[PDB]
Amino acid sequence: AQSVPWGISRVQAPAAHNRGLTGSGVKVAVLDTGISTHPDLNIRGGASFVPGEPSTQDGNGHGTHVAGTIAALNNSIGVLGVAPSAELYAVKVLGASGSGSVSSIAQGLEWAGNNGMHVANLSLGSPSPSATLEQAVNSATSRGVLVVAASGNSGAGSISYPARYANAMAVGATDQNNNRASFSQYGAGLDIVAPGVNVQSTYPGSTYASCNGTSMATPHVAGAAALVKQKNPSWSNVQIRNHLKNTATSLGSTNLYGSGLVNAEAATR
Ligand SMILES: *Cc1ccc(-c2ccc(C)cn2)nc1
Ligand SMILES: [Ca+2]
Repeated sequence: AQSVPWGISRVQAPAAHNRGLTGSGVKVAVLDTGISTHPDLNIRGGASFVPGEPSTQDGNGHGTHVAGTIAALNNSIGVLGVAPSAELYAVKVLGASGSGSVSSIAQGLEWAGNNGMHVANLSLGSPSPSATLEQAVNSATSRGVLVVAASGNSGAGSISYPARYANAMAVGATDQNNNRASFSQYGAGLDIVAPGVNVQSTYPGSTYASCNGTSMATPHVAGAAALVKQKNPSWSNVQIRNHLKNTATSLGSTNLYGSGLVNAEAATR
């Protein structure tokens, strides 16, 4: 039996699916701890930039969880992603510890721009800027990648890098009441929000687990971007980002929420 995590319903992905929009033909890179083989995921390819972890399999869990929110398969098992037919790529930039470097992350972004990715999900960040990372965000953007990044979990009224950069789409987290999750960073540069509390997704060991974080919000938006791209194949990264923002539901505060709650039904109408 398959069940639909609450956040998938909250972003109105099933309405898009009913219109035949699933993310088919859209390439989405998950720049994370890897993605493990799982019966509810279809991993097309990828690369590792973590020395000593030459495989793209996930030794942490976080990247597999993020991947399932984007693209868990629509079938009779497990869960269901926002964009269940997205073409998923495992771009390992963080090790099994959950840590990486700005160089590794930059290499993953360069890979995304050299391999035709439409969307890159970066459920990662840090309070400090990085020239290395910024250059790579800008380069990937110039190659047509929509970079979607988590605002961070410190609870502060400023957001992490790379989400803070103009060429990243910064995603904060909401709860079941459509309030900002207490940990979700907000403020200048925040673009949009999505569910990030009690998010069930795929997890290594061929199982499922629930997590909290702006890391869980981000892939809802990455998946929504893939739905928009399937509907509008000619559109650029900027056009997709703008349309997601323009069709988001206001949550009553730009400071806190950016454009508001992503809405895949309104974005694919
Ligand atoms: C510091 C830290 C620890 C754990 C995580 C995490 C693990 C697993 C899942 C599903 C979500 N988040 N993030 C940051
Ligand atoms: Ca499934």
